[PDB]
Amino acid sequence: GEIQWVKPNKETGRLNINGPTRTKLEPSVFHDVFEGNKEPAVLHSKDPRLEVDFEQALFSKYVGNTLYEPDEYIKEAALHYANQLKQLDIDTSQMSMEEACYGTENLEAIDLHTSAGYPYSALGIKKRDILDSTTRDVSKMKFYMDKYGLDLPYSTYVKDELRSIDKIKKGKSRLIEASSLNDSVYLRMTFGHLYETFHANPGTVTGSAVGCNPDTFWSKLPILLPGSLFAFDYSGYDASLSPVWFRALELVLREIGYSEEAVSLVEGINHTHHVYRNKTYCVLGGMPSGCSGTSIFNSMINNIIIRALLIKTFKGIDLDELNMVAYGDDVLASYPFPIDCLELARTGKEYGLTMTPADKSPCFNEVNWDNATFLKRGFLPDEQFPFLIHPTMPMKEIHESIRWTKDARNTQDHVRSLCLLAWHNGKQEYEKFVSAIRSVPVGKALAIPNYENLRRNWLELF
RNA sequence: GGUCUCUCUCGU
RNA sequence: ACGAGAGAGA
Ligand SMILES: Nc1ccn([C@@H]2O[C@H](COP(=O)(O)OP(=O)(O)OP(=O)(O)O)[C@@H](O)[C@H]2O)c(=O)n1
Ligand SMILES: [Mg+2]
Ligand SMILES: [Mg+2]
Ligand SMILES: [Zn+2]
Repeated sequence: GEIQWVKPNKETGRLNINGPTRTKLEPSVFHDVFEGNKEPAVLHSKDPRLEVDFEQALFSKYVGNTLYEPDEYIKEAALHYANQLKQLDIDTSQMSMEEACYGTENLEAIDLHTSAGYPYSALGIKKRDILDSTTRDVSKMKFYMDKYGLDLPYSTYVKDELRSIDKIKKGKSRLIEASSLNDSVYLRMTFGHLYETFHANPGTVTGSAVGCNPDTFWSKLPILLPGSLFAFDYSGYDASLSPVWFRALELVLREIGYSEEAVSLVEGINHTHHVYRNKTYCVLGGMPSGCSGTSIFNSMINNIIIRALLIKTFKGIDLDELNMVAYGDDVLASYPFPIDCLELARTGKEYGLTMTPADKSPCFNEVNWDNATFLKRGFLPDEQFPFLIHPTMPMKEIHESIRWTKDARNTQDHVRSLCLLAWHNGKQEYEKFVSAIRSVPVGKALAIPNYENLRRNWLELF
């Protein structure tokens, strides 16, 4: 991805979009009980913690575009992936606006607790003023689609979240592109059935982990992914995507049966307009992260990416022996022979992609179940039943979360959630985490889950 | 102050 | 089942 132009809002006639500049994150009562190295991300340009210009740091992620049209590796890759998807028999028919707005069994309803985007957000119009859970009224929605139409600009806000100190010093906060409700609706109508299929089928046919539940999914993955593991990270995936991957996405969609009107919508996320503050800017390439389908399309593109890299980097690849599961840019994959990722990475560079050793190691090492991670979790066989696999969120990560809150009112819920993540690491580590939580007055006021209950509730899932 | 997923909690 | 809230992940 690459910023094509920037114009003031006077010149484009776009309403300014300003977001908050103060973090809602405050240190929790456990801040000094656990060690951690993250803080609230830089939200404002005059943040004393800065060491670089903010805005230039924020937008440096648009590293530019290499390929615009599919070469022959990418084509072959798209087709292999699309043929794989066909057995799922995705219903390419348009989803009704009522189902799109208000949801189904395999698609959650549009979030009514979340902004409505351009232009409503500047007009004081919330999602709740157009949609109603109980009514399932679609009438005002239709009315607004007509008034403001589609392809409305994304609103750019900075994400309020904890970031490692290095990224705070270097102003590398993340940006989210707040969709217009109109585009969300329309994209859900076009692909809601695809969404439903993906959510209902995490695994190696979708090649996706969206919809997965780590407690139960981590036990399938060594069966789903037989042979030699490989994995890596992308640096700035969404923005690093060149238009070719959107061309590629299109070919997959066509091949599984989408109408050209349906397929045409891809170009409207490949080429987007964004309002950040008082300006309008144009982005060519790059997933507008915040659009409907972000996760699924990233996952799909990722599947295309992996195949294309493999048959370009190596001789005699059999794509049919490829297994992979993607969650956006997060990948875990296997093949009957070990795959050298340093070379995949060299090839990816030519495509504008930046690929780094699993977990930000210094170098590309062997990936095995003992050191693999996916969705930040490790893989740890249960000592009693070794075919049942724990997803292990590292305690260091759990320590970062607990040291802050955005509202201490919900402390109880927060610590409980962490415990649900922590116990997988084992009895000894878990009680250590609990005893440290207990070491402080608020901590002694909290209901903390009993370990063996957690374990036995885990086992009962199977 | 986005798209989504998973899980938990509290209600009726 | 329907409502509200939270955490986590991409
Ligand atoms: N809160 C998030 C996090 C991630 N993503 C999507 O998932 C991809 C991968 O996210 P991640 O690997 O966690 O971050 P990067 O964007 O690769 O890294 P950076 O922090 O450098 O931007 C992104 O490209 C983005 O499209 C997202 O939509 N929302
Ligand atoms: Mg990445
Ligand atoms: Mg990973
Ligand atoms: Zn443009």
